[PDB]
Amino acid sequence: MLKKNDIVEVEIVDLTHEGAGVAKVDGLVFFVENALPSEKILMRVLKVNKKIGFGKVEKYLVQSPHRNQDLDLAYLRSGIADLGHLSYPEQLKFKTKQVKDSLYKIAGIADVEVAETLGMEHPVKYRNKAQVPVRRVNGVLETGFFRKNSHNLMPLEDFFIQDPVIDQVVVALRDLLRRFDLKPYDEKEQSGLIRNLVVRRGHYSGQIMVVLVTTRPKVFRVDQLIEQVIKQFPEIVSVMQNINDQNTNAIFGKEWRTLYGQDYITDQMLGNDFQIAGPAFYQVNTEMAEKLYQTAIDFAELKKDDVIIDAYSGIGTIGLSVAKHVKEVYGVELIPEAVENSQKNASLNKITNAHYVCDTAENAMKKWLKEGIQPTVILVDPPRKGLTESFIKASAQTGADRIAYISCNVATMARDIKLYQELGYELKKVQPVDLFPQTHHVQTVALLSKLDVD
RNA sequence: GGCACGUGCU
Ligand SMILES: Nc1ncnc2c1ncn2[C@@H]1O[C@H](CSCC[C@H](N)C(=O)O)[C@@H](O)[C@H]1O
Ligand SMILES: [Zn+2]
Repeated sequence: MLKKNDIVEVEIVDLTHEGAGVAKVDGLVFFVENALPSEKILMRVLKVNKKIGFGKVEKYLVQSPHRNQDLDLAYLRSGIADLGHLSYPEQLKFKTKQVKDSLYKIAGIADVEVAETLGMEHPVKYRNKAQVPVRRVNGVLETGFFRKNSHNLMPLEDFFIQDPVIDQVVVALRDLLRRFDLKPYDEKEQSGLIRNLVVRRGHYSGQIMVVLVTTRPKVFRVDQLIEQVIKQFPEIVSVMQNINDQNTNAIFGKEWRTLYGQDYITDQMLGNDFQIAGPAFYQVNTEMAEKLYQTAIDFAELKKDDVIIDAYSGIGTIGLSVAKHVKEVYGVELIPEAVENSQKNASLNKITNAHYVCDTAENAMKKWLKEGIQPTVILVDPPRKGLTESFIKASAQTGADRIAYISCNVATMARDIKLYQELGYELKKVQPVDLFPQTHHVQTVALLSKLDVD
């Protein structure tokens, strides 16, 4: 048949959503990491199931003219920048094409124009949050990253796609942790203290939250450590602790503590102040997220009498940025620390017509329906699993004219759009936005409406 | 190998 270590010549014909590398050998589809369309390779077979996968490039016979040859990127490719080996112009085209192909294949839609993916002018150094594991390598505490489905620390200081100030803070903390003899975590032994660093920095404000993810609550001399990090980075307004005593892949455990300062940072979006807790969600590309939100707000054509639902509201960024131009805003968020942020953020921006609830989107929608709230627009911003059929049905029963769907996954978006079409909402506009350059993640704004005029 | 309600997308 074909055996688990064979070398065979193959032509790469397509890219998967995740940035492999599609070939056909014998009868089977193979996924090859770091292989682009139009390339001819010798492929080393890693794994043979029926009727899929998986190979590795042994040799390039012909390379793609769109391949980025940067060796520094090539080390990041599996961990940080999934698509860094493809040129930026082709990353955008690839993301546009995926949206088109999803709407066609899954929802039957071919009659609607999908705009060209809106790209970032300087598609680098954009992330406002870093999550970095801390491990012992050759008896020395090292920071870096993990590759896909691996737990072997790849040392790294320059993360390519994050705020260089965050890189500096991580390195400074790495060196400080060494100077205070704090032991790093070891997954094999379950020994040590420091598991992870999470560092968030406001894109406009520059304010920094450091999170130390530890196995135990007591961190010897941590207050003296903090005094010194604050001295080199006065922008740090918050140092949090998160305790994770389990042996799991999850970064955070249940318990949070405040070690210094506040339990939030403040950053600006669309000219408003937002407080952001450690466990709350905040878009990591603040620049492009503004364009994403502005796109959705423009799609919605909000007027002074509109009633908006901001579902999957987070810290209230979308809803609060429109509440002064609108009659009422109703929002729902699952994470309590984010809902508490959104309530404070309303007060903070002198907003009196926002109503945030801590629930599941689906049974908040059900409550608002039973309470007789009459929304005219529904803004949704779900995670990758999309909306539940229960939410879609319920949102539609309100009779809201416009729905503005912000997606981070085209497969689930297209599924949900299909059901909205069945319920009388026509897909009107689609604008992909590149929130995560150099990665496989695609972000889309869709406008669905039941008005023939839009 | 992953993902979405024993096949559907990747
Ligand atoms: N079933 C659910 N109901 C309500 N919120 C949910 C949820 N599942 C996930 N969430 C939350 O929904 C958000 C998805 S990301 C969007 C957040 C926000 N609109 C912003 O862009 O800033 C996160 O805040 C996540 O914690
Ligand atoms: Zn994805």
